[PDB]
Amino acid sequence: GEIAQALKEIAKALKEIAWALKEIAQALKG
Amino acid sequence: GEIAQALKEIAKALKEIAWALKEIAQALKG
Amino acid sequence: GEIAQALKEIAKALKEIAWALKEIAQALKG
Amino acid sequence: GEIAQALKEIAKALKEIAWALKEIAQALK
Amino acid sequence: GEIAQALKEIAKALKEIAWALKEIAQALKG
Amino acid sequence: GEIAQALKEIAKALKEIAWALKEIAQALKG
Amino acid sequence: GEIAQALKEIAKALKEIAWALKEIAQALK
Repeated sequence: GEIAQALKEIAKALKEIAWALKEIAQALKG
Repeated sequence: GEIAQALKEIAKALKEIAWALKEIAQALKG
Repeated sequence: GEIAQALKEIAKALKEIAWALKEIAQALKG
Repeated sequence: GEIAQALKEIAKALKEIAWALKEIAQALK
Repeated sequence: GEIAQALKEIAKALKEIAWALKEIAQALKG
Repeated sequence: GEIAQALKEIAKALKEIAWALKEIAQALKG
Repeated sequence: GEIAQALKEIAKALKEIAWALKEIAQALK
């Protein structure tokens, strides 16, 4: 359903946030 | 649906957060 | 609808968080 | 509605998070 | 209602995130 | 209900985010 | 339910965010 799909898009965007934070982790380690 | 669309706007805003975090990682690199 | 409108407030708030993160990025450059 | 007003409480806490992030930026100068 | 109460729990958890971010700011100050 | 319970899981996850942020603050203090 | 399962996916992504932040803490150590 459309509400379920939109929520899934929210979860995907949150994963993108996790990845960007890992990029920050690596930047600090560099 | 309006609830679905609103949720999709939340997903989009979360993507902007992930981008902002990339700018932070970039500021750290250089 | 009030539920949709409240969700849009949440998206707006998340955008403000994105802009604040960019302020963090800017401060790290400087 | 109780559900809408709870969502508004969520929006308000998110604004508090944005302000805290601004405080971090300020700390960094 | 149980759904509204759960949303209130989310709001409270987010407040805790704000406080932890304030802690980070304090740490950066000195 | 399953929706209320899932929202509570989200609240719990947000609390883990707050704690991780406190870890970041601790690391910054040495 | 599909709505509940999607919200559970949101919870798991948030946990991934908590873990990424832990890695940032470790990096700062």
